[PDB]
Amino acid sequence: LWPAPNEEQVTCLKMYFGHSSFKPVQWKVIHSVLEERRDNVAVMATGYGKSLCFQYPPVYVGKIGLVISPLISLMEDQVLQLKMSNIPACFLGSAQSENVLTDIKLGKYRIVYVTPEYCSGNMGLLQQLEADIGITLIAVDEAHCISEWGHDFRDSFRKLGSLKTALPMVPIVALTATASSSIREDIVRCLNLRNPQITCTGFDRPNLYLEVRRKTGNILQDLQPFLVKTSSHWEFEGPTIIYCPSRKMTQQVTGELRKLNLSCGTYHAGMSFSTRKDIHHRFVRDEIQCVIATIAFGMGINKADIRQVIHYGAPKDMESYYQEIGRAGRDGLQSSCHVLWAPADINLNRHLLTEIRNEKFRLYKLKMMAKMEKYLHSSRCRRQIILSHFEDKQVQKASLGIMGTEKCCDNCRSRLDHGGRLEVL
Ligand SMILES: Nc1ncnc2c1ncn2[C@@H]1O[C@H](COP(=O)(O)OP(=O)(O)O)[C@@H](O)[C@H]1O
Ligand SMILES: [Cl-]
Repeated sequence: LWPAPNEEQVTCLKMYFGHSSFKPVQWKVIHSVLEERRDNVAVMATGYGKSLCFQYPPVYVGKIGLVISPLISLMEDQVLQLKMSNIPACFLGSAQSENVLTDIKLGKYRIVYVTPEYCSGNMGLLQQLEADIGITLIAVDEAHCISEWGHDFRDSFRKLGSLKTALPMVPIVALTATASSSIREDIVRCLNLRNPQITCTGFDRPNLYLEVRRKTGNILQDLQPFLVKTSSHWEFEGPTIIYCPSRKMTQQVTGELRKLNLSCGTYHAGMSFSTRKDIHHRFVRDEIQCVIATIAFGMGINKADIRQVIHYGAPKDMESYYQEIGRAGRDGLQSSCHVLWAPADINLNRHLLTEIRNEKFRLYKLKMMAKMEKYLHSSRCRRQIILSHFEDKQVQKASLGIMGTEKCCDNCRSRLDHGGRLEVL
């Protein structure tokens, strides 16, 4: 099996990350990378704690961890989070001053974030860091982008195959969002991984109740059920994210909420570092109750006690949907995730697909639209449908205790209300 962490390892976790213990799969990955120096492909679900797997090992041994990712604003967010935890880190690119390069060469930075493009164009730097400081691990986030069948293919990822040539002694952790075998096979081949440890957290978030409801024709009438009149004003029942498919719909939703004097903020791709910091401050401290968002990552919506998620409009696809609802209930307490949709929603509109150029991509949008619509229309357990997608296999109901109970999803709750059976075994 896997040996337990030692005292020094647990002390370092507490000192720098604020956690009393590792989660099981975090430990499997960290032990494998840190103590067995083994390549890893790790599938980690929402809010499990994926970042610890590449941030912890270089902090523990005092060397460099290289993190490769296309998501620049997210890397900036992570650098700030690390700095606030007394861990030095930086985002290294072309614009960087000469002096930051010398600081990295002297080992100032425990975690170095780079884009795929920067990484591919500076292998000599990495070899110098490897020889002078030592690289504990290379983390490739979004590693599915190196696959054509990963549907987010990035040509910038193709040249990551040189990593194992240039740095044969350095273990690579590849992080991906589903347990798909065809994606895993492409990651292993394109990253030249050697006998990697494969791990999967599984995907369930049992404290997230799932519900789907049709739009009624007016924004306030749609959102009213989620509101409570505390004497003198309206409020959401608790902290809420409303996901919208476009900035235009975001502005529509925001205008209606301001008719009720509800405190809210918006959250979009492209917001400055200072803007994302300010939203993070206001949301965490509950100075705004609701964030209306067109993106599902970044510090702005990083809050432990989000009680309600509302998709205002059909979600884009199962993967975006899962990541979006996963921002809810990070504290483990009960939360709800509601989709409000109509057949006319833009994410269900096949007539918008006629003008996209790539046939293989358009067939994917078609299949994903079809899958999302089938989910939204279903009378069956919502949680089973989602879990089956991410496991890449039919998940059977009652492989999990939440499934089939009143808190599982609207369709399970309805079947129980209509004299259904409660699966004592
Ligand atoms: N070992 C741990 N014990 C408790 N909480 C943890 C642990 N590791 C990570 N977390 C928490 O998990 C949450 C999600 O971490 P994050 O890096 O956002 O995960 P992801 O990016 O996988 O959603 C954060 O609240 C983080 O503090
Ligand atoms: Cl829509």
